[PDB]
Amino acid sequence: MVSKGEELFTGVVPILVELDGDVNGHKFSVRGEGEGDATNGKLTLKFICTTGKLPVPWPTLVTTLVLCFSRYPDHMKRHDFFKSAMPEGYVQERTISFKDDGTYKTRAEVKFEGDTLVNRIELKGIDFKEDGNILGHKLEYNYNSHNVYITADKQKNGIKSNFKIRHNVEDGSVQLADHYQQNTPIGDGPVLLPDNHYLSTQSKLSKDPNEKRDHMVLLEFVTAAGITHG
Repeated sequence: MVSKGEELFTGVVPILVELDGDVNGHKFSVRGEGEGDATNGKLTLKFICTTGKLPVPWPTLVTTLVLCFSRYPDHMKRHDFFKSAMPEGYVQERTISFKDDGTYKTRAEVKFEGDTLVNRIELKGIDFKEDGNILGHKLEYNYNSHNVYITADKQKNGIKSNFKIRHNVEDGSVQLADHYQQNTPIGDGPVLLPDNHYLSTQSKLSKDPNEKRDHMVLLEFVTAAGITHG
């Protein structure tokens, strides 16, 4: 182990996710539960919309709804910022610009509460078009595999990332979601600032046949790569 935080991820860890959202004034909430295992890079989560119908497509919230569960290979352990911030945790902030449509602004705290890894999120969505791909629910219930590049932010004592997500549209087009991300430690403790690398992601979206509430079952594998050795 090369951080104190890394010791908290040697096994399966239960997860709680809480989002409070407002998109074009439509207020909604989501809660998720499941578990993460950073030893194999695997997350399993089930999310419900606690307020009724989700006013945005579930795929648009996948990135917002725990990168501490990324599998960092043995040779890359000194580049794992996310676990190094634990248990105090980190703030994850994004701007998500939907091409030709509105913007999500997010702020999340990811930290241990008890033995649970908690991701608690506020989301504000602005300038969405009523007849767009988002408020119109024109996005396919699926999710493309993606590489996300991680850089150190020495000033903020954390990391930053920009990346584009490609959401398939029912009419065969693609809706781009341009992500700008920064992560900053909550705690005063020392953290690992990484060399340039990327995270390889794969997300499978499904439904619980016994679940009548508006919901998303998520299986996510995230693996770090891109460092030649060390």
